[PDB]
Amino acid sequence: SVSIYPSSAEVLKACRNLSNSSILLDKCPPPRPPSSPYPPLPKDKLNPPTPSIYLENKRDAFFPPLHQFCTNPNNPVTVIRGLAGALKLDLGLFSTKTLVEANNEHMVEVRTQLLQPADENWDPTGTKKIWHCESNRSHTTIAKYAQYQASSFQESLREPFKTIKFGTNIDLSDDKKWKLQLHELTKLPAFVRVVSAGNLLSHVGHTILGMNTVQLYMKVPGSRTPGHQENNNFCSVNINIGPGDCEWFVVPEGYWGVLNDFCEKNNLNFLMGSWWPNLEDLYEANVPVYRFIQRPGDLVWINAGTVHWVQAIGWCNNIAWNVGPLTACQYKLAVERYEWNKLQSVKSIVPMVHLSWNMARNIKVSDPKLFEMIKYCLLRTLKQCQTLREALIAAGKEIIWHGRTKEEPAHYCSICEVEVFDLLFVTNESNSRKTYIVHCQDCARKTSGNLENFVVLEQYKMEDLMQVYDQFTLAPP
Ligand SMILES: O=C(O)c1ccc(O)c2ncccc12
Ligand SMILES: [Mn+2]
Ligand SMILES: [Zn+2]
Repeated sequence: SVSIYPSSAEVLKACRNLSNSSILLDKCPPPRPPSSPYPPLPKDKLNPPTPSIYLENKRDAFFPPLHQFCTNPNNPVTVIRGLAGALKLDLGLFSTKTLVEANNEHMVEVRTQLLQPADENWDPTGTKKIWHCESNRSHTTIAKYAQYQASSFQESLREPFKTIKFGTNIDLSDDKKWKLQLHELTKLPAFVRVVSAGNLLSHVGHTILGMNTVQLYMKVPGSRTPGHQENNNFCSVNINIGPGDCEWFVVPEGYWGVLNDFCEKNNLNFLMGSWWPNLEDLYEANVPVYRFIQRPGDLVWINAGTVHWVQAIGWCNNIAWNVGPLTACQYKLAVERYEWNKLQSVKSIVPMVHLSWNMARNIKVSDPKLFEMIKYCLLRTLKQCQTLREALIAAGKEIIWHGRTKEEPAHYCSICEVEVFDLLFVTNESNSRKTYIVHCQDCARKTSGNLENFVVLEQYKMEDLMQVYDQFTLAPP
């Protein structure tokens, strides 16, 4: 166990001395979208079968190799067949009828869409296949969406596209409204649980809605979730409640640069836009597509960075959340997309700096590659904080001890939405109002070169950070 990182004292001494030798190369290669993977795949390998686990007994679910099979980078997606039945999960707790009985006034975000044929997406005139996926936002209650979902089923029983409505992003975070639902999910094995010691998102220290909390989706046939990677490339878990089936389309992480280019050529934003890929385009470009059906009770594991899009075939509900395996692969993909998001001016829903410092306090990391990635992160941010701190003092500006409360979330810049760690810039008016509306350093200087209109709040004792950094060391196996 040879340590390759400077001590916190050494970092601090190097930040004071403004001649000397360097600690590290501050410059760093900026992120970019990858080129199409090498080696390329021939046409006969562009429709690969889906990695599948066939569960029969509760015991099968707790088999340790299941974990490694799902996180294997070579498996972009895994369908765990018969999960609900092997664990005797009561999916009825998530039926529309049960949900209405429990919280009939609960909010539902509604996406109004066009009912498209099979795997295709046509412009609204039925004239040509396009990538843009019309999906307009409104809001309703569980009671009113339940009513639509049920009558929709009745019209079909009886006997230029039809408009449909998709009930999405239903917040199941409140354990006093959903106690029975959330308790049922504690029956799952650790590696897919919402909360776990082995789940990086359980170390964020606060709620990230829909990632470390459960979301529900209420669907009618044709309800589409457009193409996306998960927030900061975290893995995802999804269970179909039924009674109908869902159809999944999946592209390996390695190809997201190719899909980003398809989005740009089609005048769409990869990260933030609404797009449904044309499968003939993907085929022509040698992009492999995993396509499969998720039945009621089947669990779908979306591996880190997997590009995917989904549509209901029948009437069904789904539940979903994110997990973060404690692996070098997952941490690396999360930090890369954290960096890419900054370049793109897209908010990182997972505050990777805040989270890395929490990981360093709480987790004994025994894998060298993961450990080095985390400590490198601590080093870069520790150095950034002490460098900023020095420049402020040397400029006469004062640093107000602000501290932070139990579970205080990470703060972001109200202008560019970057994470702002440790040193917060707020205007004097937002200071007194205790709206504490945070800016990053760059956005503050844009409105006040000398920071006259700004106070600087400090969240952590530098000595606290220096100690967490020095006590984060490679754990024994
Ligand atoms: O509609 C779904 O079942 C779904 C499946 C997989 C996902 O990653 C989602 N992300 C956001 C909203 C819905 C979904
Ligand atoms: Mn998703
Ligand atoms: Zn900013």
